[PDB]
Amino acid sequence: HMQGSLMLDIGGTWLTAEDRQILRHPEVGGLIIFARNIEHPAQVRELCAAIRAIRPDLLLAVDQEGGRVQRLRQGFVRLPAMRAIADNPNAEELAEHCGWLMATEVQAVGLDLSFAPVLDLDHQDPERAALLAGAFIRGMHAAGMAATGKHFPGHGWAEVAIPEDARSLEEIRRSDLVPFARLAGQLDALMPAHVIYPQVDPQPAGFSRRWLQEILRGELKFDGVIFSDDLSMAGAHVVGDAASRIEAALAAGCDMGLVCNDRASAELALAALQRLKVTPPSRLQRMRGKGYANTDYRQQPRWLEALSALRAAQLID
Ligand SMILES: [Zn+2]
Repeated sequence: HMQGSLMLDIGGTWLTAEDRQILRHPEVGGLIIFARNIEHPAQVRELCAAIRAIRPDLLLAVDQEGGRVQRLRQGFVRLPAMRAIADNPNAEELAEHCGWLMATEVQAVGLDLSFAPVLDLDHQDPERAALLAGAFIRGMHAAGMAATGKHFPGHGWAEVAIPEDARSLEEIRRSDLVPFARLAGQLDALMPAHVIYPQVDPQPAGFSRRWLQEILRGELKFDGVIFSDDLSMAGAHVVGDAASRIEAALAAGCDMGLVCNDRASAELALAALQRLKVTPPSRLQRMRGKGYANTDYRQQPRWLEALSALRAAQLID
């Protein structure tokens, strides 16, 4: 009866028979790719095509995670870092161009969305930081891509258990919350922090009805997609299982559970969704990219004009 979906990953650069089978379950709604799955844009495009032949409705995401190493031969477009963009007189335009460039290439290789490091708002003048991230978001949207931020509500220092942050809500409100409050009406999706704020709630933000429903949906009026944090944590030696955690995440109001780097865990989370007979959240297809896969994107005028602006500003070449 209830609503939810799973986002998972694969181990390699091409699909296994096991991947093909698990992709057919309708409770699987997403796939994310990482460096280990990427050889070059051409192989990424062909991989996305193979997945869409199984499931045209999958949301396909690439995690950029602060640069993916060595896209040297026919690689992905190299974009300036946001700190370099900020120190220009036309930083807002340049951030727009960067978001449009990244989103245009990502969808040209058949993906729906990118998890971009500039939209990690708590691991980055903060009002100017919000302004430049908003401009990056306009570029992404102009290319037809939905924009994901993290980590709500914010915690960018250190902790091997799960971090706890002892600040009041009014102290969080006047600090880490401010980027989110400002981009909430512009972001299409958010990922929560793997942090407990005991002054506010005893559960991590990603399993807290109070963080997700009362502060985020209520106070911040956010109506986009809530991704869970990583419900597998493969290698961290946690106890509990991806199956109990995805139940906990959907209970709190997550739309889609992420189970990365642990196929065993993804299968347990999937069995959990099957028993629930979940159907996809009505929100979910907001993340579908309006762009399309193609190979001529680098010869288009808007692409060459975006690069010319970056170059005039001294940022590339
Ligand atoms: Zn963060």
